[PDB]
Amino acid sequence: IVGGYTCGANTVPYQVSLNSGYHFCGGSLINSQWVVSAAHCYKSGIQVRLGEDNINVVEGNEQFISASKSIVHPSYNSNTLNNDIMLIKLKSAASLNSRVASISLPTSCASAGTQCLISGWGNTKSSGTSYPDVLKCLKAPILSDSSCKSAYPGQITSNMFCAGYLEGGKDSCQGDSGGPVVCSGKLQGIVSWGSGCAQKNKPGVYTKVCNYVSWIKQTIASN
Ligand SMILES: [Ca+2]
Repeated sequence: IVGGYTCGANTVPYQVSLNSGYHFCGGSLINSQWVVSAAHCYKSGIQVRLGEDNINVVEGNEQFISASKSIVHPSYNSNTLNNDIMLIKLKSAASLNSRVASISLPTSCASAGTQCLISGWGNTKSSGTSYPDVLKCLKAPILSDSSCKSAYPGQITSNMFCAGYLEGGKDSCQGDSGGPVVCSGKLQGIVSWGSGCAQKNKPGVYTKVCNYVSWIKQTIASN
């Protein structure tokens, strides 16, 4: 997260870190056994880490649970990043509490102008590299489809939306991939892509979760 703030320990209780020897992506806990992340975060050997703040220190509220299976969206295209969504099932159910909690799926799509919370452990610089160890947060509005398409001609599908600031300076970044965009207590987006980070006229692009609720519910119900 570039141009954000330190969230505060366990203030984003649905935020997970995906770990394969090291943090490589974020995710969102949507019930006791399932995490939603980006399809481009797919790999084998995933451990889901819940209750994290400093991802380099065991602080006492963590739960570490290995994934039993990952399910990439059947229509995911890794070239265009269309349908950039994946489900991860935990080998055992997480113990839900005030610091480890699921986030609700949307009942309706969120509109341009809606304020959302984006979070993650990704790079905090737009040029160069600095990875925080504590969770970072950014409040950002959803942008209009027209401004999104104008920023990224030929690249924005009906399964994507832009959020952030056209002036630059505030954005998600590398390492935030797969993490949540939450608006009015609903998971509306997944950190997907962008051209660099926090660059003028290149806002963050996010997977439009409301298009996938039926797929998510049906997949969970049979897996
Ligand atoms: Ca920790």
